[PDB]
Amino acid sequence: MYWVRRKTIGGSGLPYTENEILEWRKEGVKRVLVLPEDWEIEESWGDKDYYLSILKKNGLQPLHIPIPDGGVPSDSQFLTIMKWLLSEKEGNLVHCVGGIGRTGTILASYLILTEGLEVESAIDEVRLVRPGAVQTYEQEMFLLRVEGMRKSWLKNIYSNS
Repeated sequence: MYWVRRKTIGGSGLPYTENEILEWRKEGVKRVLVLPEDWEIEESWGDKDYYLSILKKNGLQPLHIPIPDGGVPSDSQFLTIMKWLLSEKEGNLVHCVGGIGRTGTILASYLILTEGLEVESAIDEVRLVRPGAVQTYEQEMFLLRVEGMRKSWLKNIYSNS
C-alpha cells in the first residue's frame, strides 16, 4: 500500500488475508474504494459480497465500483467515485488487483480535480509512489479528458439543493 497524499488518499492491490486488511487500518486507512470486477475479487475471497463484509467487519467502509482491467470508469461511475472520495478526506484507499493501472488512473484523476494539476503532472505524481501507474492509452486519454472537463465535473459533483 502507498500514499499519494499522506494519510488522505493512497492505493494498493487486492489483499490476500484479513491481516493485510488490518495492516491498512494501522496505516490510517478508513474507507476503501474497490475497483476490481467480481471475478478478480473472488480469486482471493471466493465471493465479492463476502469480501465487502470482511472490509466492514474490520472497520472499513467500502464502495464497490467495478472497472474492467485496462479500462476506465464510465462517466456515471466517475461521478459516483468522486462524490465518494470527496465526501471524507481522511484515510481513503483505492485498490484494484496490483495497485497499478486502474488505481493509478483514479488517483491521478483525483489530483487533477482536487489540485488542478495538468495531466502530465498528475501522472508523474502517482508514478513517483507507484511505478507503472496508468497503464493503457484509454486510461491516459481519460485523464486528459478529466483535466479538460474539470469545471464540469466539480459542478456536477456538488450539485445541491
